[PDB]
Amino acid sequence: EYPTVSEIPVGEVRLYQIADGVWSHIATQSFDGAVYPSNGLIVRDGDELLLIDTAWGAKNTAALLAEIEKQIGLPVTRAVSTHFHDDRVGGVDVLRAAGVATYASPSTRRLAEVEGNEIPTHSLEGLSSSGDAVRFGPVELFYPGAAHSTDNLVVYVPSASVLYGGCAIYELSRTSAGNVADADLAEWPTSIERIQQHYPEAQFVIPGHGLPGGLDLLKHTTNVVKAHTN
Ligand SMILES: O=c1cc(CP(=O)(O)O)c2c(F)cc(F)cc2o1
Ligand SMILES: [Zn+2]
Ligand SMILES: [Zn+2]
Ligand SMILES: [Zn+2]
Repeated sequence: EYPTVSEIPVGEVRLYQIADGVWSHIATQSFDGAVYPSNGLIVRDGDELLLIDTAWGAKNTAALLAEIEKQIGLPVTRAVSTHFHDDRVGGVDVLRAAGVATYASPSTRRLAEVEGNEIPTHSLEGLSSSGDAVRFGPVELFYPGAAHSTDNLVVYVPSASVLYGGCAIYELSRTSAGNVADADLAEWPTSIERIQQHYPEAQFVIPGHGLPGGLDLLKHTTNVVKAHTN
């Protein structure tokens, strides 16, 4: 019942209710003749919504906003990008044009600027050191340390026991690392262990791409990263 690539054309977005007041958004993007799905998160905050990550591009992100307005009907007042790559910040300009306040760590903002990517407007404080956590509306933001990228953040929704790992956490069906050009392979398993230590009660774990599961997605990602290292 989780949407797959065969069921979403590039340009369209699906929403999937994970728990009360928590959704993932699913879009697709083409790259080198392959089509990949990509996840982000939506968290209700009273009568408004917190968005986690763009839908990987301007067109997808415009469709994401339209699908949120149609299905949920609450305003997206803030958005957090969890690292500087295009599947997390691609579409920030669309969000900003729609009146969404876009946020990222100062680390992410700097890496986005170096990359020539779109740059979230606001800077998130309190996330500079591995193990740092801050409350942000209905979620906790956690910097586990370098993994998929040096700046990657994860997001926890305490009310729903939902852990969003972003691209630092792989789905079970992904058995090879793939693209790790900006990764810290040496630190990635240590950063995953910080996530496991901080969120042992998580019931749902959402990877950056593909199917949700439980906490065994953390050990899975460590296994894949260590195999790639060797
Ligand atoms: O599932 C993915 C998703 C992405 C984006 P990211 O690496 O930031 O998650 C991706 C990519 F951009 C290039 C590639 F060659 C493979 C990829 O595989
Ligand atoms: Zn990335
Ligand atoms: Zn990704
Ligand atoms: Zn595995």
